[PDB]
Amino acid sequence: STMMIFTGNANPELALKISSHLQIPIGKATVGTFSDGETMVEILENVRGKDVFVLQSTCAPANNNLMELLIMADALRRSSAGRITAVVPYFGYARQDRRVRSARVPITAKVVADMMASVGICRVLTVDLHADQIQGFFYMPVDNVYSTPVLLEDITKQKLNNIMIVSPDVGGVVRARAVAKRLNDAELSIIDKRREVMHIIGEPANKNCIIVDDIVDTAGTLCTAAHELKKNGAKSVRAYITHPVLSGPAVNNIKHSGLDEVVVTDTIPLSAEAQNCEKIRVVSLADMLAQAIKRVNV
Amino acid sequence: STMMIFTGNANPELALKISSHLQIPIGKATVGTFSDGETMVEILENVRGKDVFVLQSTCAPANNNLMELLIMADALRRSSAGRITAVVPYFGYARQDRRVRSARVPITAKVVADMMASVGICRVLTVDLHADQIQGFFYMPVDNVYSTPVLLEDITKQKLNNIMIVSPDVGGVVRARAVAKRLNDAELSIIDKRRSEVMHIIGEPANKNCIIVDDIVDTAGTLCTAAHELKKNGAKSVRAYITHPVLSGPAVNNIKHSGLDEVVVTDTIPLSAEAQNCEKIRVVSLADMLAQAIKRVNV
Ligand SMILES: Nc1ncnc2c1ncn2[C@@H]1O[C@H](COP(=O)(O)OP(=O)(O)O)[C@@H](O)[C@H]1O
Ligand SMILES: Nc1ncnc2c1ncn2[C@@H]1O[C@H](COP(=O)(O)OP(=O)(O)O)[C@@H](O)[C@H]1O
Ligand SMILES: Nc1ncnc2c1ncn2[C@@H]1O[C@H](COP(=O)(O)O)[C@@H](O)[C@H]1O
Ligand SMILES: Nc1ncnc2c1ncn2[C@@H]1O[C@H](COP(=O)(O)O)[C@@H](O)[C@H]1O
Ligand SMILES: O=P(O)(O)OC[C@H]1O[C@H](O)[C@H](O)[C@@H]1O
Ligand SMILES: O=P(O)(O)OC[C@H]1O[C@H](O)[C@H](O)[C@@H]1O
Repeated sequence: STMMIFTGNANPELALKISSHLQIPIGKATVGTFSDGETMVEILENVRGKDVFVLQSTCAPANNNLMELLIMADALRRSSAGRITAVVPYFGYARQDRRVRSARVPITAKVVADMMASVGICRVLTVDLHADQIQGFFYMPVDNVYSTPVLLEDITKQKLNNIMIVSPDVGGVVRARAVAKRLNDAELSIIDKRREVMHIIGEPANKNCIIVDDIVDTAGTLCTAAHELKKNGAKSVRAYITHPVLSGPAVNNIKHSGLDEVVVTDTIPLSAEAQNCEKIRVVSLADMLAQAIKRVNV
Repeated sequence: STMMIFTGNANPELALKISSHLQIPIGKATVGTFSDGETMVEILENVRGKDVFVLQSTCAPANNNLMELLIMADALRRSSAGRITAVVPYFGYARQDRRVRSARVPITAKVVADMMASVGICRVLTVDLHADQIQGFFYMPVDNVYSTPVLLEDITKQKLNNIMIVSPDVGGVVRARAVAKRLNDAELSIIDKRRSEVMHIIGEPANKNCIIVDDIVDTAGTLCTAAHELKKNGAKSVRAYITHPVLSGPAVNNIKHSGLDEVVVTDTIPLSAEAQNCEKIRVVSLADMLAQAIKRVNV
């Protein structure tokens, strides 16, 4: 009623699905570039006093997708939108969230958080934030929704027994345990790479192994984890990973790996090449995100 | 002694020329991308207490070049640089500097100014800012240096008579007059288009060697339509001096097929290979001017 939704160019397919679940159309807006490539925005709706949600992951191309979101917010703010919420299902730059050992590097996730505050965004809604502590980078509320229910429901459809959940690094154990907890408290193993050489903490022999992670980027560790699980007698290996970044050699890595299937969500659209990769399959968070948007709408 | 310079990927050739004039090396820093395209920066020098200058036009790719500048500044700031100056010879997004008739548009130039303040930049140095009033978008000092001395020196080398300076639109008259006044107080004409778009000239260019002056050549529509109108109205020759060679889309081919004798541009923005192959386009360098401006603010 007060709710309006706009989208940039980052993931128009997900925006269309969210709109279908909300039963409200996508608001009209020019979001593109000038001839020279500068980001170009004009809002083509009256937004005064409206509860406005901008649907825009900051996936590749990250800086262009971020600038679209930021200057959409700037345009909406000076046009007197009542509230501006950034729905950023995949939050780019989240891995740059500290200076490891005080290295002379930026904290780009904090730069981005401050950018969003600077243009008058009032809330962030995001999925499986790489570090939930990124909530504290913001004064504004940050709703970090977990993809676990949708990934769990798809795992259930596979009708597997002897399930073992595998964390592919020591940083992903919390997310991996959250899946294992809901599968009759399934077994959990952790991949521990040293020096060069990977070690499995746990016993994968004759197990249907399911690697769980938040991001698949180059898929290098995902595929080396799958090879080592199979070399140690896994009955099968699949992966459930929220955000399909899939940069560089990722699709070829997956194609030539021992993974049965890699299931990802639609926080990031797949390239044409990834859409043609028979091992990759998408499950949707559009319903979950629509429900989250309805919960905050006022 | 206290000065350090770094550069991103926007215009390394200009950065290296400035470095050569200052006789100080470019500081070591990784400026690139992670595999997924996210901007990646690591400063590879001790910068503590140093007077640091980051050389980075925000020309195309504008958002990537801007992000490099911003997170270079963020890295330098957390590394305790003494001062951080953004040397941005071409300031991208300067044309989005108001909401025309309160349209529902961003003021992106102000978004960008606030971005620079937010990462701890202490000063901006820029060339021929599209609107000098953008200085007031900032709390920090903004030094807007004019390219005029370099363009005047080059015009003088041509040894032309019957010179007429031409503003190719009504917003360029202040810049064009500043050149005309300093060029032996030359005559001035103005191109005035009306969507009837029909061209009209204010002034008399017949039999004159006309020199179009402007800040940006982007698609070259303004430039080429002005050059055609001047030739149609009897100009003896037409050339152009335009600071920033954005040169998007069909710009180079438009210039190639125009009647322009020459288009002189600066090196605030690197030329594409196609522009480099266009005999009509010639570059004059602002490396010395920018080096001197950097020396002037160095503490
Ligand atoms: N887009 C990116 N792609 C790959 N690595 C990144 C990216 N952004 C930051 N990083 C790097 O990832 C590292 C931190 O990642 P994170 O998952 O938070 O912890 P860990 O290093 O334990 O995996 C840092 O070295 C950081 O520079
Ligand atoms: N990168 C760009 N390329 C082309 N036009 C732009 C760009 N950025 C902003 N603009 C548009 O140019 C117009 C303002 O330009 P300016 O030269 O200041 O005044 P004028 O409208 O008289 O040309 C605005 O409509 C703005 O939307
Ligand atoms: N003593 C420590 N306590 C907690 N985290 C650490 C420690 N040492 C390194 N790390 C983190 O571990 C990662 C790198 O591991 P390493 O190979 O041990 O340097 C980086 O994310 C560091 O921030
Ligand atoms: N899917 C998930 N991703 C990341 N963290 C989670 C997830 N599920 C639970 N947690 C965290 O795990 C901890 C234990 O909470 P719980 O397991 O829900 O009792 C809390 O800090 C949660 O935030
Ligand atoms: O091996 P890649 O797919 O390139 O990187 C993916 C990892 O990058 C981040 O740490 C995520 O948490 C994943 O574990
Ligand atoms: O005609 P284009 O080359 O695309 O645009 C360049 C013009 O755009 C701006 O007004 C500048 O001041 C120039 O006059």
